[PDB]
Amino acid sequence: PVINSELWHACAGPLVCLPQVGSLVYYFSQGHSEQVAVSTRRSATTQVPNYPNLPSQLMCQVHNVTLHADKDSDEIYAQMSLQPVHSERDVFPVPDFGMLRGSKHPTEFFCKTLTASDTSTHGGFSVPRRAAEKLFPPLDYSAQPPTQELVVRDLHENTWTFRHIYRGQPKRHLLTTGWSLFVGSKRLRAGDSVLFIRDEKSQLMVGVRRANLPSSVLSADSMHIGVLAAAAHATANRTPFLIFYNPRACPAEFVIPLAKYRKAICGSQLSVGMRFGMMFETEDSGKRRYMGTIVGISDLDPLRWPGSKWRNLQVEWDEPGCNDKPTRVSPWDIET
Amino acid sequence: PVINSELWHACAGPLVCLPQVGSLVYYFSQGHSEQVAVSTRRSATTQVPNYPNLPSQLMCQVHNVTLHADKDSDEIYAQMSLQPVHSERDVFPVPDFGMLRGSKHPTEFFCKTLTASDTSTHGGFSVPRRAAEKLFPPLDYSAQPPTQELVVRDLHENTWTFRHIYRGQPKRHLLTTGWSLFVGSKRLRAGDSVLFIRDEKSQLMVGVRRANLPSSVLSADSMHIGVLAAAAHATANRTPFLIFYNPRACPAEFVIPLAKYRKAICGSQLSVGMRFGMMFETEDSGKRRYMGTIVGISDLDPLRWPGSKWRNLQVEWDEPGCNDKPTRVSPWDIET
Ligand SMILES: [Cl-]
Ligand SMILES: [Cl-]
Ligand SMILES: [Cl-]
Ligand SMILES: [Cl-]
Repeated sequence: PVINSELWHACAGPLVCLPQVGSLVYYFSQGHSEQVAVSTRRSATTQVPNYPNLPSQLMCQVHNVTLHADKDSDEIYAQMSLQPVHSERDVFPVPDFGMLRGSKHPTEFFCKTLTASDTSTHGGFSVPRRAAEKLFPPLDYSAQPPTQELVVRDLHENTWTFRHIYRGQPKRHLLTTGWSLFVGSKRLRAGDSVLFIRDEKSQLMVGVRRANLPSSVLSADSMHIGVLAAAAHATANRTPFLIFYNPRACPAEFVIPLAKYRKAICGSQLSVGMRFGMMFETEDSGKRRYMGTIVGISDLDPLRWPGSKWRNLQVEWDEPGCNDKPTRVSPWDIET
Repeated sequence: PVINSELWHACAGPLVCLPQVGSLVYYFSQGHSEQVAVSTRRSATTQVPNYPNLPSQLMCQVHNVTLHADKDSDEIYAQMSLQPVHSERDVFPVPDFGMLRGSKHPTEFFCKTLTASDTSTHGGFSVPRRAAEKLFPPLDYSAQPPTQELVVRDLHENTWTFRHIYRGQPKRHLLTTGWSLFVGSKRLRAGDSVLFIRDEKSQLMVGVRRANLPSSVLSADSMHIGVLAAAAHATANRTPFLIFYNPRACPAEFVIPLAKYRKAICGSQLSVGMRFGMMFETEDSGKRRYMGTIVGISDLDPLRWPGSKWRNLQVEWDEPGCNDKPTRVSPWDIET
């Protein structure tokens, strides 16, 4: 049974764009370690060894990309198989990878943070008008309650019926019967998000994000050492290595399409003082451009990773707000 | 709040004997990988790199041993901090480690596989006579039901009262009220084991073993590579590295006290044709000696680990039974 790519993408976030299979990429060991530190709640220790043969940006070809979701937690991540390429001799032509499909977000969707009344025993889930009119089939507004049943599929192949009703003073679109069963069964709370989409097959699907336990196989350090050693050993032998990317836990993508890297680096010219826009995901899974200024250009970590493009742009924001946005970003993160 | 060492040891198994803090040990990277393969359901890949500086038996000093248990699963394991020592200069004297306590099993205990009637809504838990008389306070056998309430502590600091009753035709010691609450709350099934002990403080405690989900942080390979790289990097720098040992999942101890290694190796003399006894844990957490014959003495893995003492004795058993016992063992596993 095959995992729904679009719902996976809706859940992943609007800015998530995965490398295509068969494509060249740059793999940034520092970005990898960052994702591991999040998962490990502890940062990459000072001791992790030197790998002289492992560059800060390792050109690979994508052997495979697969999409995963956990049925109890709703954790999602992609597994990518990357082979480092040192010359054209290391590069499988793209046809050798068979037919590929795009990694696309659904164009019809909505996403909402759950309120307290979305999760209360009575009250139901309130749907915004435009979302109900775009995503649900049209109601018979002459019915004494206008109402219908929606059959919705989740990312784990389970089906759920929700009663969709239009009532109240003022009238509101609500999901009632079956909604509280979903909330109960999945242990959703206020603060979590729920998303509805139509996929390419016009299937009505539903996805979940959860707001805000250590491994007892390997120490945090060994996991951090293993990240580095697997890449260094793959580089030496030109063998495939498998990375995981969790787009809800990962602070920044660390597998960067060559085309994206080139547009940002090779052609461009960046300076301290420069103005720039960076896209951020918004609460309803939209995108919003935030402006700032480059205030420095320098190595994130001059000792371990000299000259690394990873997070080498020190930036300040026009609207810092709660000091939400990162103080360092990478050249491929900005537009101008 | 401090984890009960004896109950931890009762749960761990009768043959489990951990290295003392401050002590010298040999660390067997191959044994480590074996434990990781169990946890990973996939074995150490062919590709894991050569580490010329990492010997098959790495002398370390034990910096620390701590005991852990998971409250939902009842998984238990120990974390050991090991520093490789290359000369006497690398060795902290033992007093520098402060007061140490022994790692001892409780002398008063019992363990039972749960039956179907141990887990049925009625029926209760049947306790063997000798176990009830040794572990529970004496009953008033003149009472119309002889009965008492036992206050029992689990490994996670939770308290449980069980009603202990003596009734039936024939009379049986049973745990009734509160037992089914325990079974329900902990999701125990027939096949799982339950253990009761008195600790050093004469506290009545209860432990659980369960009969018969992959990491999405790091690939199986990287975890296997990390095991090797952490040890090799600790060896080069003489720095501490932290290993986990799960005694219910680990096929053989891979951190071997120097004293145990020496008795088995340095003094001894082993031959093909030789008879030997090896201890195995029994169902009621007793120990049973099994006899066999050494049928070969040779490297487990001559290519990657030449001359390694790890699982270098090929053995046949007097009673193979279901082909339960390992076909290779290590010199420190046998007596003669
Ligand atoms: Cl490095
Ligand atoms: Cl380039
Ligand atoms: Cl090796
Ligand atoms: Cl020795």
